[PDB]
Amino acid sequence: MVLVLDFGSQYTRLIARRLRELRAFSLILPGDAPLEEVLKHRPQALILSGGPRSVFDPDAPRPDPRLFSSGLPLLGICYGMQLLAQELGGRVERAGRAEYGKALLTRHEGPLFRGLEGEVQVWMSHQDAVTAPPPGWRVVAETEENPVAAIASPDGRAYGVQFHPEVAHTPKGMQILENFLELAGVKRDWTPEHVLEELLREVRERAGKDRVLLAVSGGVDSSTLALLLAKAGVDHLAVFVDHGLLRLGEREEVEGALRALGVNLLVVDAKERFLKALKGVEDPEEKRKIIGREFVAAFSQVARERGPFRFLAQGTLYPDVIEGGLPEDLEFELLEPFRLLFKDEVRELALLLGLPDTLRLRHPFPGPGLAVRVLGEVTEERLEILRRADDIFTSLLREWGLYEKVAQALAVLTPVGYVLALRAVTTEDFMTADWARLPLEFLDEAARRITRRVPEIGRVVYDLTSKPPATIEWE
Amino acid sequence: MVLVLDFGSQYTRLIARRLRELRAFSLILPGDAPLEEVLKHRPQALILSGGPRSVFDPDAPRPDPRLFSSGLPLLGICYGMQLLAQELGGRVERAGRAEYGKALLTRHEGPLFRGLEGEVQVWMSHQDAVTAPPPGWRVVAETEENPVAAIASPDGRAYGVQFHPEVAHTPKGMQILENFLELAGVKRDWTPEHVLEELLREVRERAGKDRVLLAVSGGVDSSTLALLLAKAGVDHLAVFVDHGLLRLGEREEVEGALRALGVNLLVVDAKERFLKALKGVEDPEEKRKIIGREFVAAFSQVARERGPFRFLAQGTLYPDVIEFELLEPFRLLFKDEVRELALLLGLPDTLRLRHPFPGPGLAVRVLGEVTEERLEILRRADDIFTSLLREWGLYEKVAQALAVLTPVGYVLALRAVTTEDFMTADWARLPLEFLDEAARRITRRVPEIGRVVYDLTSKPPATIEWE
Ligand SMILES: O=c1[nH]c(=O)c2[nH+]cn([C@@H]3O[C@H](COP(=O)(O)O)[C@@H](O)[C@H]3O)c2[nH]1
Ligand SMILES: O=c1[nH]c(=O)c2[nH+]cn([C@@H]3O[C@H](COP(=O)(O)O)[C@@H](O)[C@H]3O)c2[nH]1
Repeated sequence: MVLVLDFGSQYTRLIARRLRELRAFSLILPGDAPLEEVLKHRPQALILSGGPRSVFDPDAPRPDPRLFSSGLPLLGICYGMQLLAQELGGRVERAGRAEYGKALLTRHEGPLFRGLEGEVQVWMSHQDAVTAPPPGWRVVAETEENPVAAIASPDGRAYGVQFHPEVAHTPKGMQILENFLELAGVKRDWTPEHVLEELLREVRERAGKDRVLLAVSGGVDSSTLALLLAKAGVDHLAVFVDHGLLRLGEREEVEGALRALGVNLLVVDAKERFLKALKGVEDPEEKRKIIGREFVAAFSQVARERGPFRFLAQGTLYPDVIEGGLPEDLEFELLEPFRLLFKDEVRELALLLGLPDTLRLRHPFPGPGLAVRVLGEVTEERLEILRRADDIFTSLLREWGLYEKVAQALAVLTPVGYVLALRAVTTEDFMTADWARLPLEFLDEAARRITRRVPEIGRVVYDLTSKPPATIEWE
Repeated sequence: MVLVLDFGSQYTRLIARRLRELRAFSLILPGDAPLEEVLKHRPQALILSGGPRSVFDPDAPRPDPRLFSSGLPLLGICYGMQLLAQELGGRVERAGRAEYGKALLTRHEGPLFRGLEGEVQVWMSHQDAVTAPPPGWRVVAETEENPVAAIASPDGRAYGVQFHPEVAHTPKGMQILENFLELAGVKRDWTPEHVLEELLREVRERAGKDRVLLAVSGGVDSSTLALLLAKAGVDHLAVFVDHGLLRLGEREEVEGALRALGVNLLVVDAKERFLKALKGVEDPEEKRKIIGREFVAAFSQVARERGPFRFLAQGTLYPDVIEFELLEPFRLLFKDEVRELALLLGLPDTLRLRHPFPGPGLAVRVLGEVTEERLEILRRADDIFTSLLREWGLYEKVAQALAVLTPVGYVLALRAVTTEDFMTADWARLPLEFLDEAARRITRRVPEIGRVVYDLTSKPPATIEWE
């Protein structure tokens, strides 16, 4: 268990994910947290993230002084390296500006850097500088502008880096993090079989003879949660609400696979209800309000009729922890087996649970579905048009091997006569995303087939906007 | 002057243009024209185009038999090669279906294939087929499935080809047409100075000392016309009607260059008129109608307030051909040829190499009703797109670029195409890195634009403009 002490860096979650990609469990904890707190979990190592403020800024978070006196192997990143320096007898001074930049390490030596030969580009932090490492420590790295890009204690237990190894701009950062783990002798217990073993155990003990209620959307999160309950053999009822806003053929694909795998599934046909409720509504916020409201209604009705249900399982993920509404009279005990996992780790568990690639590798799709993909009132005719265009887009992407090369793809119908907007992005965290640069020949093919097979569509465009400044969905 | 006999081919205008590119004047005439009409222009050579209907089709166009016994060098293309066959003893039979196809000539010999070595890809017509050439002719070309790709007369003055040498899909087609002109001994009098001289003379005589009124829009066409009049010492009143729907700084660039060149220019401020007249209107149709009505009103008023004007000069072009006396000195030219004259008339590249811009201007580029605010948003986005295109050296690599403002809050659609004739058009495959730069610069510098989009639609099925 490696502890990530968060000092505000926008890459903190990233640090935690990289550790797991190196088969080490990672947990995040605010930087300024009592020593008893950071230790109560038995950290095998510690990592001090960076932060947007200078170590000179009084508002900037400070760790527990005792922290540096625990004997725990530790790595300091940017702000973290500077904290480590001044807090131990080294000298840090103001310099540069709070910004990043690519830089080549003109010197990189010692165990922290093995495997890294040739050019070693790093994503340097330009805010301040340690000009003197703690007395007795070694400067194991430099760039042209900074004679001290990394430091290490004489016993090889603590290290500091003036750059971000968890970021893509430091292509060899993973190896550096891997060297650190190897150095701190961190056990690599974070494997999928280990996770599965634990979750089944837990879910069985907790659920007991009782029955679990769960909502299923088609997404891989809830699907894997369903498979978990079934495989664990706990009594449960998975509820799939067909709001009639799903992609072409989605309901059948989902119901067929989950049932074949053994989940007690109940499909609710609420298409008419949702469409009715959505009549004349353009405001995307209102659409979501209405969708959320119709959904909690049909779901509660099911819970009551098929009840009682002692537990309500949810697919809460670690990102949710680190930051609809059921009727008050409906009381449930929460079962959240994935609360310490990242989305991709659940996709891995799905593999061990027997979920087929058809569903295990599909892209995320929103709760309000196609309703947020028609700019304007949602009508049955508009959905029929968007469903068709969307289907053709997804199929071409799969045909040309491009589907697995984007994090998400979608089509948006814009009434004029219709203009269809194709949209695909690349992202890890869905919180910053770049427009996907699909081949021009592919875009031409997608546009010709759409206007060809869906004559109501008179023009096709491709969204060139990243996030920031724009959202992934158009509304 | 080479004559093109039109038998219906969608590539007929292309044939005419290629010849000009080969410095030979060219004119088009219906394929079923009287021999007398065909010969009054004293053509040095004739070219029979292709056509959609079979030579067996009774309603299909027929030439004047005598035309084949006129002693003039001729080239029959597809449907044209068929006529050439049957009308002279050869045999032509039904085959395949009216469609085209790329094919390699398995053999190509003769002065018609002079210089076309290596492989020769042609765009073959699959509608019927010459199975036997006229007696005495030589099948100087073949393909895999078709033994008679091209035929040549024994006198080496007539030729037929089962492919379209005028289309890009026949890469070396221009060389074949060049070889035929050489054979035909065609003189190359189609040069810019000859055109300018001829045009200065005419304009001068036709107008004499009367008053000729012409409208300048900003387009290289109107501008060149204005410069032609001035250069010819003709008395004119160039009228530039600023409807307030132009591109950033367009008016200042046009009046400054035209005045500096000697054009008697009068710019009319009608910004308000057009703006007020367009309030609340969204129908693309109405906009154009409204804009047109307002322009005439504005133009008519100056025609009177400063009349009388015997002549009304217009920049009518050949493709067009294909209380006022009209003076159209360009009706036999293509736009590109007018750009060439504009060079000789000393027009600066800044206005001489600009992409076309519609009369309704930005009014047809606002998906919805036009307003001053929306216009300002669009004008700044449009400006940025143009500038980036010029900076990257892409502006000259596309036939037209434009931006459409879609009120949603605004989504902006970038749109560029490549075209020969604006009557077909492909969406321009701009570099991905470039579109990224364009999208970021726009949302950054024009905050009201929250999303930038790129149009992937060709013509057909869609129009170049969004309305
Ligand atoms: O379950 C959902 N209900 C919603 O209302 C919703 N809105 C956006 N999304 C998804 O979240 C990610 C980010 O989309 P945005 O950049 O537009 O916020 C993308 O993956 C979106 O598909 C939703 N998911
Ligand atoms: O003078 C003009 N007045 C107009 O109303 C107009 N509408 C379209 N265009 C131009 O004509 C070409 C083809 O545009 P479309 O494929 O949308 O018809 C393109 O070059 C268009 O810019 C216009 N020019």
